[PDB]
Amino acid sequence: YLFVFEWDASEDTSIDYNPLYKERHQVQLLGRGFIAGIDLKQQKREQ
RNA sequence: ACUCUGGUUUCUCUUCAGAUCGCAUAAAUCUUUCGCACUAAAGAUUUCCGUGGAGAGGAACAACUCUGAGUCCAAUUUUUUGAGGCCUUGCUUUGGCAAGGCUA
Repeated sequence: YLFVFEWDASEDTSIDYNPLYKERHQVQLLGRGFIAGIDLKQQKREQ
């Protein structure tokens, strides 16, 4: 109301102190959908 | 149910495309804005990767699939009947016509 080949940590976004946005509560999709590439047994463990 | 067009594939040449021409994303020049410009935004122009529409030429085989075109009802409800004969009046184009009353 009022050369550097790496990327610096000051360029980061989503540094927001919100209880709703840090824990964004991702979906699991009826226990049937899977996130691609991440290991399926590990996804069945972390559900 | 009988016949006549139109093929597919590949190569090359010439035109049009601000259509997500490309369900992906490059490089150069100029101007402006600030930093002090690879770690930066906007505008304009240009170069390369290669594509869709149309037309023309070539040559390898299939010729009529497809796209077209030329080529069983008689019995209510319609097409298997209620059909034909008589009289009066206006005109008779003296053949009969129009209206009404009849018999079947």
